Amino acid sequence: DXXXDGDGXVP
Amino acid sequence: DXXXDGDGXVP
Ligand SMILES: [Ca+2]
Ligand SMILES: [Ca+2]
Ligand SMILES: [Ca+2]
Ligand SMILES: [Cl-]
Ligand SMILES: [Cl-]
Ligand SMILES: [Cl-]
Repeated sequence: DXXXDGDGXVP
Repeated sequence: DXXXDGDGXVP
């Protein structure tokens, strides 16, 4: 995952 | 997104 927001959301 | 499977999941 990317974004530091977990799966999906921000890449 | 990527993967044709919805937000997140498969890239
Ligand atoms: Ca994310
Ligand atoms: Ca997405
Ligand atoms: Ca996906
Ligand atoms: Cl992500
Ligand atoms: Cl993502
Ligand atoms: Cl996709």
